[PDB]
Amino acid sequence: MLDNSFYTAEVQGPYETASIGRLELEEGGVIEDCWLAYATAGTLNEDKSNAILIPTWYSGTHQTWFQQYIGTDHALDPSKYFIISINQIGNGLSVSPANTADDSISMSKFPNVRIGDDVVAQDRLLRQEFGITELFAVVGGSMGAQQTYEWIVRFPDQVHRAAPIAGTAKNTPHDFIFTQTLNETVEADPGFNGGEYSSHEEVADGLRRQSHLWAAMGFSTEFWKQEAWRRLGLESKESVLADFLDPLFMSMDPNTLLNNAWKWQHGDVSRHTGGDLAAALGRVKAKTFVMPISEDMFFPVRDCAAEQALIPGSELRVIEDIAGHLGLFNVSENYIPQIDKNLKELFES
Amino acid sequence: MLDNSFYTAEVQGPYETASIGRLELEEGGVIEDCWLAYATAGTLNEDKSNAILIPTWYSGTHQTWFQQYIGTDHALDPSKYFIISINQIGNGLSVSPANTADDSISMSKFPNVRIGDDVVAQDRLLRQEFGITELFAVVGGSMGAQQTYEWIVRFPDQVHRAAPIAGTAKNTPHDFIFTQTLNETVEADPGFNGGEYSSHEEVADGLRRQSHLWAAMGFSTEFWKQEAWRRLGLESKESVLADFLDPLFMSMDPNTLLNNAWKWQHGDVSRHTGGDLAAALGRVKAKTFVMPISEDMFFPVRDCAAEQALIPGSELRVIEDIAGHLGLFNVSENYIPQIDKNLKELFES
Repeated sequence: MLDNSFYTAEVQGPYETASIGRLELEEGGVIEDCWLAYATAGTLNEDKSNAILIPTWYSGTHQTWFQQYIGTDHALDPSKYFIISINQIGNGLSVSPANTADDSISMSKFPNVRIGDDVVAQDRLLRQEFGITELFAVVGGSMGAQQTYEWIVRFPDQVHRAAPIAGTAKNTPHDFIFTQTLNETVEADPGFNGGEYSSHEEVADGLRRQSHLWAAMGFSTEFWKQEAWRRLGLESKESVLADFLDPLFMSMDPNTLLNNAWKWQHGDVSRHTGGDLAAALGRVKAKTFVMPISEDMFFPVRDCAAEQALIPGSELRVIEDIAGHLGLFNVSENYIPQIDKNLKELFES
Repeated sequence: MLDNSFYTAEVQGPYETASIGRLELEEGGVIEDCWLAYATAGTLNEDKSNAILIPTWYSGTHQTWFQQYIGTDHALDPSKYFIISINQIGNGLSVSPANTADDSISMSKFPNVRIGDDVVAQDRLLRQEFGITELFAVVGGSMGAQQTYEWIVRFPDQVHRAAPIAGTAKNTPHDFIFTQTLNETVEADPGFNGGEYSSHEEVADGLRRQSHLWAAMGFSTEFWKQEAWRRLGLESKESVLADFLDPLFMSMDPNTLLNNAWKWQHGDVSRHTGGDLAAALGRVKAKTFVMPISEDMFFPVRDCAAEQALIPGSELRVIEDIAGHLGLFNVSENYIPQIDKNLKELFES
């Protein structure tokens, strides 16, 4: 069990942690004491029908959602809905390699968690702590979109609306390759010590290298060419890395990243139908708005549009953002307005 | 001076090496004995007017051109033209960090060579060895396209036709960032030893990591999603790396790669006009066919099309290839046919 000031309430914002008990993973592993970290906003109504679930994405928590997406002047209105965000397993806030009390699964002994394991865990938490059996809507970005797809496919009758933003239901081979390069440069750091490091500050070089890898793929060529980072109040291109991206990733836990990266690499909702993705997404009953980002480099529109054509009664709402995938951080002026417009229309139907 | 069987005539094909003497570089450095490696095909006519120059690209030599692009049944016909390919400085075949006899510039002491330095060197070789003062055409890919742009801007009256394939005239900030990640993972290898290694086999891990970085950026999402590597006779996605890309890069010299990577990072033909790219490309007198690859991830059409709109009398001929940038290796069925069609039309006018 390590100490990282980044993974605290003082940084990520207020949140609670409840345990759902023994969780048997699909890959074989077992988490004896599986506890999740969640944050809520708003009041659950009488018949518990205004609940909205928000899964976190890679290298992220609930913080971004509560400080960019959630508000009374937004679609995700805590005045109308009970908005709950549950952190991924091993994401650093929930039960993770570098914070678990269990010695059998501590650090490099932490098991492999699939997206399906998260959704199973989330459903258990929602029932146990709030008695929620149906969700008004499920909204998530990147890996959160993967969990969104898993939710509406695994528990079709438990979700009314879905908003998978910038993410696919079945991971494409290119996504795997890219994610592999992310893991390699981190494992390349000798300070990593095969997952048995004493501090995340020892793997500082590897974390910084991954940061640069995100600068290359997580944005767009036009983002850099037009210097769109200027509206963020940054001086130069190099300042974008050294004063923003690099400090961010260097503050994170390598084991946590590697864990969620694996989860990301094996996202596949077609596991429920023996591989037939068309048959899997055919199960979808929820009203779905597939919302990719226009300039998303590793989650391109064509990939998302292909899946959207398999989801019955769904619509494709492309979000125009020059910042590409990392536009999820709300670094563009017109990003949130587009998000709110589409989500409001989704919440109306 | 090291020994690498990869950088030999037995692998890259037959070639000659001549010295152009003292070469003072723009960055300040000096190469006392500057010798280049070149390969030729065809016969130079009476008035020396059928010469075609082909600069090499990153991590490459003349081999690909002579085994994919050049032939009697191709546009680059050695029956009509004297086709000469001159290897970049420090590319492994020409005077390089790991083959120079000069101790003052050996290995990690090797100076910084710009694209402009290559073109100056190439012009000297062409005059010294063949008395060529004008070129029928200049054709190059990637960094070869950069040298193509430099040629038609620096020596406007010495080039009649130009075919910059999949490359820009002025390096965009995104290209710099991507190239930086390539250099980092190589320098991350402890076996690299700050450029003072005894064998390229010591930096095997870093070279392999760069290979994977190319698999992520050098192709396209559709290339992997449609498994276009099957026509190459490869079994699986993993086989594409382990049995093709990884062995290729692991066979190369780290210092050579780092040198050409720097050169790539500082490609700027607007240096001749104080930064005004529009004014620089305005100097172009040669008939130019800007030919980007449709799915090129880090040399996208929009970037190339922007430059093409500044070159007077030029045309834009986009090459349709799912393989993206690495389509230059002729891994697609319809690649060379497109290349030959456009080049023939260029050679006609």
